[PDB]
Amino acid sequence: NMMVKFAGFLKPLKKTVLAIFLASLLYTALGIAGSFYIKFLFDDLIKFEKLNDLHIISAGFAVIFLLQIFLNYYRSILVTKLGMSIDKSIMMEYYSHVLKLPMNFFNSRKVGEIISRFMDASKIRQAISGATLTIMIDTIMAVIGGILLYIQNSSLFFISFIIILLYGIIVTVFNKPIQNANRQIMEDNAKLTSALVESVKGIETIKSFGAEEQTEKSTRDKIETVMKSSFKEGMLYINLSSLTGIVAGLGGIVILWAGAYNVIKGNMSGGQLLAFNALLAYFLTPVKNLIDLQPLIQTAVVASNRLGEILELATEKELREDSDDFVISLKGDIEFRNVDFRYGLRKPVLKNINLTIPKGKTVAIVGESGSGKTTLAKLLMNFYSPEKGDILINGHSIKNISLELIRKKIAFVSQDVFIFSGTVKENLALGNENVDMDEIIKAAKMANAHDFIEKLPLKYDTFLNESGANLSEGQKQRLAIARALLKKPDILILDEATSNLDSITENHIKDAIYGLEDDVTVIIIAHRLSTIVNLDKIYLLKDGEIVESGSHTELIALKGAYFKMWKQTE
Amino acid sequence: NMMVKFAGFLKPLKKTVLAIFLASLLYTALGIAGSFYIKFLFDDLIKFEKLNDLHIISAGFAVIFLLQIFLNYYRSILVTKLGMSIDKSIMMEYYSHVLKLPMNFFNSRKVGEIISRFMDASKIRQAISGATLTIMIDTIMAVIGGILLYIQNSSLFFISFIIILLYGIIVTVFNKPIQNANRQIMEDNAKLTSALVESVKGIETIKSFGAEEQTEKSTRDKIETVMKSSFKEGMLYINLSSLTGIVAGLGGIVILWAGAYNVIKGNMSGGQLLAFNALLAYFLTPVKNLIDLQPLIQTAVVASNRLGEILELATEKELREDSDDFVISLKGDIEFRNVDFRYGLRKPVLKNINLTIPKGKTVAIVGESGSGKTTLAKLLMNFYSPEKGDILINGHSIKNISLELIRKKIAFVSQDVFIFSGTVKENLALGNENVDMDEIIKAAKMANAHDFIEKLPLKYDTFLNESGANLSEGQKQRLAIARALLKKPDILILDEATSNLDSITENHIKDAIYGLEDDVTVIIIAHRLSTIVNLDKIYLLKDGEIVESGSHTELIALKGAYFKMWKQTE
Ligand SMILES: Nc1ncnc2c1ncn2[C@@H]1O[C@H](COP(=O)(O)OP(=O)(O)O)[C@@H](O)[C@H]1O
Ligand SMILES: Nc1ncnc2c1ncn2[C@@H]1O[C@H](COP(=O)(O)OP(=O)(O)O)[C@@H](O)[C@H]1O
Ligand SMILES: [Mg+2]
Ligand SMILES: [Mg+2]
Repeated sequence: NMMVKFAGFLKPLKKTVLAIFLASLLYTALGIAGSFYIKFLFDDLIKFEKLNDLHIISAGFAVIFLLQIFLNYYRSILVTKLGMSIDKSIMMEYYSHVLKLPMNFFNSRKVGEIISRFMDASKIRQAISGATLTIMIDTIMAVIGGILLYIQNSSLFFISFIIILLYGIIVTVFNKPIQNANRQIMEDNAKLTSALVESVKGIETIKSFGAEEQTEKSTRDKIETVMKSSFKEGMLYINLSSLTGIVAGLGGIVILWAGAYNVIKGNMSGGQLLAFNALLAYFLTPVKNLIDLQPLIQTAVVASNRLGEILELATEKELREDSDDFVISLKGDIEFRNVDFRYGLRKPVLKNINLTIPKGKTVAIVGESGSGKTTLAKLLMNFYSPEKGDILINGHSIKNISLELIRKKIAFVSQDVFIFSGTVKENLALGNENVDMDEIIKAAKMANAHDFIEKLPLKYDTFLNESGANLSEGQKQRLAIARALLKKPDILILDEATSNLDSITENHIKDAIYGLEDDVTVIIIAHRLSTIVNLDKIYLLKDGEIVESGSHTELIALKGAYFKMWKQTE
Repeated sequence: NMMVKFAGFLKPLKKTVLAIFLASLLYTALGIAGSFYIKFLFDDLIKFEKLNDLHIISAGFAVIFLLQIFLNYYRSILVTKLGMSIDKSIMMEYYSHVLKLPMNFFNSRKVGEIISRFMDASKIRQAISGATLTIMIDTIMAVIGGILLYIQNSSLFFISFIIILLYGIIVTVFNKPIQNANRQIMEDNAKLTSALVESVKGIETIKSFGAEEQTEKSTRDKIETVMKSSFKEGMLYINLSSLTGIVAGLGGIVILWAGAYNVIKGNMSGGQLLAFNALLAYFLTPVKNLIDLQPLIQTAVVASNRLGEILELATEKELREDSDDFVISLKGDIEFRNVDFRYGLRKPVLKNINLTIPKGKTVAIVGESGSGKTTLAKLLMNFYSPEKGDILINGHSIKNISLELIRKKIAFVSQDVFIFSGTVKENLALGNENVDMDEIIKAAKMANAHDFIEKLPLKYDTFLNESGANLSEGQKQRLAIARALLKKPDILILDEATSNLDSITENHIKDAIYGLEDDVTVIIIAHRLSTIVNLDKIYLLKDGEIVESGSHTELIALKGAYFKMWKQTE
């Protein structure tokens, strides 16, 4: 899974990989050659009292070490570049995938959890970094060191092998619980982050009710739990570090003891013993360094696994059934047939809805709060799929239509309006892009928005903050209408789009609505019944079920729920 | 400033530090014996071929090393405990302070930057992180190892001194740009995470308009900027590590060269040279290991500075003047006297407000969207201070009253209702640690919310997820009204709280308001304009000016702007 993903990123880049591998051979060879300095020092130069040869040999070994450092520098640069490319690919893929998940995923999870999942990729960046990724390369290169040590002294070789076996045993034994603890601490920190975002969002309410002390007391338990998980995870490192330190240091003492015994037995002389001890830094220290990074590597593995959970979720388009290519325009009659829907496993929201919106007409959806009108709009726009029944457009199931066409021919003006940080030109031309300014200004004029935008500085270029508060509530709601009309939708849905506008702007928008292009279906969802008295048909929702349908004239003519609503409200 | 905070948190733990210092002191003393071990190996045992002495001495030094490991383990446990305590103290202090910050702070800065600073405080956790402090502890005691080096030899000690000087020079020279690069990368990452948060928040609109690629492209650009900064930091680290490797390796080889020259001259025995070389692991290796972890303290320093940037900001209470203690009840005449307010030198939102609310009456403020009604309400609750004029309650300036009293006797029902994750009982009792169950049920019945609470699976215990996604808008408004009523305030402000309610619930609410103690002033900010006919006084707000004021019949008789609105909306 993730292993295949990493391999795929490495397929295009081979020259760097070949150079990285080949440069490591020179580095290890130079280090091995430079190890013998102490042997040459304690067998010939010191014993025979040679001075000039001492200087020459020292200069040569210093030169060798300089070349070794230069090779290490080159390899480090290449490794850093490779790791950066891989990290960029990983982050880009994760974001591109998370932006295409179904809506129920966003409903189920919280913002903080998704944020924490994303930014945990920084842990992966640390592991793939050049300084770390060098260490494993040395571990693969330790085979040459092992062969050389076996060639030097066979008896001493079966003393470092045992050390590596002990290292591996410790590594597995602490590999399991360390992974468990890192997963636990990541989950706990994700829980902490989510409650912090909620605290920031509702800062106004918290301040108004004086609940700062209560909120910080609530955050204690999450901070305390994070500290407990860290401390429990802390001792797993100390135990690992101490057990490794037992093997590493005591292994050196044992090796020195065995070498002294061999020298006393007249086997290899002291110089070869010192050479063996020094050369051991290219067979054990690379392994010892790698084991010391197991805490950091385990963190990256858990972070990647957590990212893997999201990437395994099927996208919105993947779930969709094969799309019929014979449909290009959503022109016709929108029909609901026994549609039932429930937000998860709770009580049903819509119960046996049967609708028939005539082609190129304006219809109305009215009802009390929480009666499923916005849910009907979302179902028509296919954010959620109906549990039972189907939605037909011109006699064709909405399931058998490409998702892009549905989301491009249908415009939504939600109950709220979301404004992205950028110029007003960018916000108006969201998604469409590459559109003539003549079209944008025409849409803004059509929505009675060209005036207030003209007064503010920079015209269609002023900067807007995240959910720009410098724009009034009515101003933002005018942008959404202009944005919807900008795409020339085939079906227009207005969800409380006339709630914060004066009579003049409402009349202007109505006049624009009655004459966009003709034969365009317009669905208006509103609570003020007075504004909706001049439409073709009106549907009344009563707790997820239509009760009476028709125009305004006959709906008041027959006495019922609509008549009571009209009389009470006016 | 920050370093003083660290010192203040170690004052209680006097005994713990002493144990770490004493245990650390014996650690280095036990660890020095390895040098004497190699000296004895290559000076006496090998030369004279003693076997039993070899075995005995090897066992003794193995025991010495075991004691050293045990002391290191105990010290590491203590260090981890201390680090966890300090970390917890710092992080909670920051969270509390950021919760106490003024309101205008949250308007300028997006949530993304704040959360980014919060979770970049994790690098301080990664920096202390137990074992890291042991390296500084060894470094500060590397002096005692160094002192005997001068006794053992002079020239080699001077060469090691030169090595230390080169370390220090390199550390400073690369210290400065490392801080620069770390600050740059943190800023870029904060921008990236803010963009991600903004993208996730408006996922519905992005999907509706098909703006996935544009958001994806912007995120790609932000990621590229982040990783360009990261690449610069990586090259800086590579250069640092390569220079440190040069100096360390040349230092080791020069130690060997000078020691060999001394041995040839007969200054010291070869065993003494080996002891000196192996003892450098307690004078230089602690220093080099500390320098290797420079990209862990500089990152921590930058993170701490970024947190202190927020911590230096004055809290809401600090900016307030000497609060009068003789005011306990916010009952009287609310008067606005030439109040002028602007949202950060942008434009005059309210100009010369001259308003007076009679004591214990119900007064409604009406106007077009963006006129500044919510701004008036927020001004009355000291979220912002007017740049000109003053607000008086019973003849006393509002800025001269205690902040806690102001926000405890004034209830605000915002246009958007915020529901915190948890039980319904928790949300209804926000701000009050506990009052009673009779009061809560009375308020819920008063606000007509008790009926739909009972229908829930767990009455007053149902778990509301995030922002009450399982609750309708009307239900959320009813909960907010009940929560405001439960406070039992002196001034009640309704900011279009009746927009989503139906006829019967609104009638119940308005009957409940009339049932108050006749001393609770009620301010009703409404947009419907038909919910005002039965109110004491009406203020018409236009372009931040009170143009018309009076009773409903009086205002209609005036045939002014209010009359136009009344005849247009009805
Ligand atoms: N994400 C969700 N999770 C659970 N329930 C939901 C969700 N969205 C809507 N509902 C339920 O659907 C019903 C109708 O909601 P909605 O259509 O948004 O408001 P309205 O009916 O006023 O347009 C509400 O009672 C609400 O409880
Ligand atoms: N946080 C803010 N930052 C900048 N400008 C703001 C902010 N909040 C409101 N404004 C501006 O001040 C005015 C206040 O209008 P507002 O009180 O929201 O009207 P209403 O009371 O009808 O909602 C708006 O025109 C808006 O542009
Ligand atoms: Mg709705
Ligand atoms: Mg308002």
